Amino acid sequence: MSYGDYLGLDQILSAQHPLSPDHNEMLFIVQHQTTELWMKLMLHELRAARDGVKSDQLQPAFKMLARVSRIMDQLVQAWNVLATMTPPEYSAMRPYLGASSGFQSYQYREIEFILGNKNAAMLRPHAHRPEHLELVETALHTPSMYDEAIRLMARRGFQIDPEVVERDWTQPTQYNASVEAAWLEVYRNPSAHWELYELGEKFVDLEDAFRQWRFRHVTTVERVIGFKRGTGGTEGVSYLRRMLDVVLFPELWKLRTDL
Amino acid sequence: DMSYGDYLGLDQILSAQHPLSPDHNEMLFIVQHQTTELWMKLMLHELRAARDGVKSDQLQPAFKMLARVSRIMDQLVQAWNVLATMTPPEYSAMRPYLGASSGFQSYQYREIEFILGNKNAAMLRPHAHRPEHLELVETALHTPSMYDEAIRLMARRGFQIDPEVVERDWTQPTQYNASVEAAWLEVYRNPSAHWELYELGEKFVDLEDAFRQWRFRHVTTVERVIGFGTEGVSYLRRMLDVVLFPELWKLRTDL
Amino acid sequence: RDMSYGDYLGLDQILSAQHPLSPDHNEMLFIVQHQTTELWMKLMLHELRAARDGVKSDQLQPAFKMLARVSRIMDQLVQAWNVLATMTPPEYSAMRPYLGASSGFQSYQYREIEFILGNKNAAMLRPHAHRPEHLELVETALHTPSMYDEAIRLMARRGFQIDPEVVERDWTQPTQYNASVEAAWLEVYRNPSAHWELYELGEKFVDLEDAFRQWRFRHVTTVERVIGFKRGTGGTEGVSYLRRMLDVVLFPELWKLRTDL
Amino acid sequence: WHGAQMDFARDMSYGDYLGLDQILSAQHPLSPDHNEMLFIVQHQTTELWMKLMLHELRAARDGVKSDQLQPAFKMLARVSRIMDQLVQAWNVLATMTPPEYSAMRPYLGASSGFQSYQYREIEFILGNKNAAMLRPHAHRPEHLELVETALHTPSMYDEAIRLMARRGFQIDPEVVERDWTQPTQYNASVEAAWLEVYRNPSAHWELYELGEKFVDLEDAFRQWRFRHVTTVERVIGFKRGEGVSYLRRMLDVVLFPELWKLRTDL
Ligand code: HEM
Ligand code: HEM
Ligand code: HEM
Ligand code: HEM
Repeated sequence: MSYGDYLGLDQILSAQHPLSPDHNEMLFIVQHQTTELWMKLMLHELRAARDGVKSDQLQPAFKMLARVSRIMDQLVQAWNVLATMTPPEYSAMRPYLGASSGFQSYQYREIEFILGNKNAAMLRPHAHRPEHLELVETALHTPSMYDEAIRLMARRGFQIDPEVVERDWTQPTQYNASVEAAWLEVYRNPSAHWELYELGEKFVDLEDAFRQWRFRHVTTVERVIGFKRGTGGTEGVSYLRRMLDVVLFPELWKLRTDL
Repeated sequence: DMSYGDYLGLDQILSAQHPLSPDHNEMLFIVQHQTTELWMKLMLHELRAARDGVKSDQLQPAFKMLARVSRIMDQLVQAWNVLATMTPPEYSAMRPYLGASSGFQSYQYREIEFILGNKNAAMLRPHAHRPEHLELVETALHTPSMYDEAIRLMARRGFQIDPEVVERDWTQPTQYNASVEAAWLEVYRNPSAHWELYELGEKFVDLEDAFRQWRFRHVTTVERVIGFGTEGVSYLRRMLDVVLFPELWKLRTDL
Repeated sequence: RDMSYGDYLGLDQILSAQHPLSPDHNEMLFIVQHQTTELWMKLMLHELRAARDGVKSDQLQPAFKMLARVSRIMDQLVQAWNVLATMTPPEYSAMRPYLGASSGFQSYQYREIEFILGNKNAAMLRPHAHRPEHLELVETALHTPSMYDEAIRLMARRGFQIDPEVVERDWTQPTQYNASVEAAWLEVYRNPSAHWELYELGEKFVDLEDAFRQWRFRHVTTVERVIGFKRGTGGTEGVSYLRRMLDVVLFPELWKLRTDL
Repeated sequence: WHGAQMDFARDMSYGDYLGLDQILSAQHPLSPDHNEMLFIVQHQTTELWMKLMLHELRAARDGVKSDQLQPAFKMLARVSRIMDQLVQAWNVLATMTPPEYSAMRPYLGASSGFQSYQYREIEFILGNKNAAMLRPHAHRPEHLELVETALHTPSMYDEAIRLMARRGFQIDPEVVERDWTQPTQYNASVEAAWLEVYRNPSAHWELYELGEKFVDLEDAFRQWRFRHVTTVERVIGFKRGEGVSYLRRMLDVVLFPELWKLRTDL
């Protein structure tokens, strides 16, 4: 094998096709593609970590999660590159781009799903692509990594309501008081439940990082296209601002008030 | 209409990952290289336009592109943190399946080396079996580097530059030249009279520095995975002594 | 000069300024995290004041270099939160009883920073009334045209028709949107080659605001992960107060112009 | 303004609590140059972080020696975050150009970083013991005390070797107990033990994670050493002839040698 052959560089390096004649489009493309590639790896690591939670093998899953942390670090910092795109540069390419939409990233949606941000409406963008629909549908129906953590807590003897241990996995993650009581006992007695303590903090980290990514995205988008006002709640910067209110692991955050 | 994945070629880029081993960690090894190569693509794109801005004496937009190149280098130097999470056993399990493919074979990396003036004709060899890469690398070899172009722009601004450095065999390593340093010194000693050149000088130093860091992270991560003169970590260690823009660094002591 | 390392850097003071009040191991982090940030803020003020003087005596190229320095500083300040993020709620709970009413609300350097960036607020002088020396720095800072005010004035000196009422005004009032100022910026961004320094300058400002939003957002996220929606030692609503200050725009016309482009 | 306490005539404020009169009045430029503030602040912030780093390393080492590894891992995680700040910091000082430095140089005198006792305590805790490095601190008996206690105390790595021995690994006794003033050097029995650990990570997860935390620590420290020489070289250049050549030599420091060797023998 050559380097290029083993790495698939014939494909990786022939997928940059600028629609406009503008110098700054290569940036626009490469920034998305690098992100998509890292997401592929994040998905691979998260799914393995979830399998470790499932099988009570937390130590290797912690390692996987740490790797996800360092991947997320790349992704948040990446915005530093796109931030060198200016409004005039983007408006030069704009007319050539068409309706495309990060909304159509099926990898990003599977990440949200794996993190418990379930939404069956988010299947629609993928309906024309039965292979993508399948991936996102199956993830919608699979218990989230947080669902698995709650299940693990109950398999460690914490009295969690059965309706959050087994439920319709296609529904959004909603605060449950028995789950906060369990995390409270963990954080009040860390040396008695060190692994759950550590687990809790790795979830908070993952949420923290993802929040940062959400914020850096909407900030960068705004600095390139603005806050297009009065254009719907469904898309644009208005939508991306609402995405800042997403809570992934609710009782891990609430517990801080109640400690 | 054109979809997100149609525009971004996700069909290609997202099915180009082909692990040879059963090891869970091979995906990392692959995606690390791929994301880096992608970024190198954009870096090339940006450096070539910056070089054109130097040769046309339009430095303002060139500076903006170089600033962008720096942000990409920041990404590339930090990436190493992700690979750092591969432990030797992990890479040990993949290794039997890799075959003696090497980073020597990255033509994009070699073009970056060349545009930066680190010219070396022996380096075309790994690319002989692929006419498209061989062309790109050969052309780059014969093309004056961004440094060469900066030197020539100092000549056109009226600095006395040795004729033999304005026009030269361009397949030749970049080499210390005393008149070039004297021009750079005049620039640094009087920054307000030569602001653009002062700023450009510093962009070069930044770039070389950021490249040194990448050099160092690479060899250190390689060592922490497979452990410690022809080829190997020893080769990577010698790479640390590469000097790209000799007289900008020399000028520090003579200032 | 045969004065030593420590003597030159004042390490006797720097390195005996740590005074943990609780028995908790994690309090040194709480202290050093603030201290390092405050030190970097001093440097930042130092650079922003100079960069502002550059703007106002029309020496933009040095001021650009200085703002690039502020930007490298902001980058440290924003990544710094990764350190504090290693603090857990029980760790913080253990030192909280010993802390009293001290809170970053009473940072005077932070206020100077907001002021120089045009987020003027007279109410913000009171937490400093007990130290007449800080009072005076902050009060003078309130009264001084911001770096953004100086950019607007610069634009007027370059021939852009800016309303006199924003070329000269009561400087203690916070920044408010002005249509003539957006028109000025729009012309610059539509004709970048014809106005490159202004174009570069506008982007410096946006970078600055961007970095500052990041810092504010990392702050409030870190605070929530440590104390949730508990009220702040400073007496404020805590996280909800901090989320509100995320809402403030420093340089309105530079953001608004992106939609009108 | 939002229920915030305004009045601090009686109460302990932020500045009281943090000793900010101490911190914020310790900057005394000697040249009239704009850029000296940077030179000073850069060092001071690194010294501050270095203090916290000692605080956490000492506590981490305590957990190593009481076989309480979990808390130690968390401390070591924090030290890694601190080290990231310290490696990235060089981005700021990189903005200083030779002419800016040259202007303040005449005013500095013989202030060596050799004279940072905190930095020497970190080298020492990490096993880079060198008695000749107490010299710079002889004029300051409390600094000298700190540094020489450190020289005499077993390094964090020594304590890990020691813990492996308490955990049943055959370690040469002449490495479990040792002249702690002596530089750390390669012991085959120690590599043997790490090799057992890495070939069987699931049997020895805690040591496996510990080993990698040492390697992380050393790697980040290497990065700091590289960014240091590089930033120094771009400000004052490389005199061939202490010096930039001293700093180049430092790149050859190895702290945890059998953890690096074991990659080749795995
Ligand atoms: C200047 C460049 C960019 C612009 C103008 C932009 C704009 C937008 C907008 C307006 C949305 C809201 C949905 C919509 O209205 O279609 C969105 C969503 C999204 N974008 Fe970006 N974006 C940019 C860069 C990127 C990059 C580099 C990525 C990397 C993959 C990305 C990934 C996503 C994802 C994954 C979503 C869905 C988020 C959610 O549903 O919460 N975008 N983008
Ligand atoms: C643990 C994983 C890695 C190992 C073990 C490794 C090993 C090596 C070694 C030993 C060399 C020296 C030449 C040779 O003998 O083949 C080399 C060169 C090179 N590697 Fe890596 N490497 C790794 C990761 C990476 C990554 C992620 C990249 C990113 C693209 C990369 C890019 C390169 C390049 C561009 C060269 C040529 C450098 C030059 O000529 O100065 N390597 N690699
Ligand atoms: C995990 C530790 C921290 C906690 C729990 C925390 C909490 C808070 C809270 C609740 C406030 C609101 C005012 C109040 O009610 O007191 C505040 C304000 C503030 N804090 Fe923090 N903080 C932390 C770390 C830091 C650090 C490291 C800095 C660096 C200097 C900092 C700087 C500030 C500033 C400047 C304000 C006033 C901001 C404004 O009024 O817009 N904080 N902090
Ligand atoms: C442009 C600024 C700097 C210059 C020119 C510089 C130069 C040097 C040089 C030449 C040495 C070798 C010993 C000697 O000959 O005195 C040294 C050592 C040292 N410096 Fe730097 N330095 C700079 C910035 C810094 C900063 C910001 C720090 C942060 C604290 C630092 C920390 C140290 C330490 C701890 C040593 C001893 C290293 C060892 O023994 O391995 N230096 N410095």
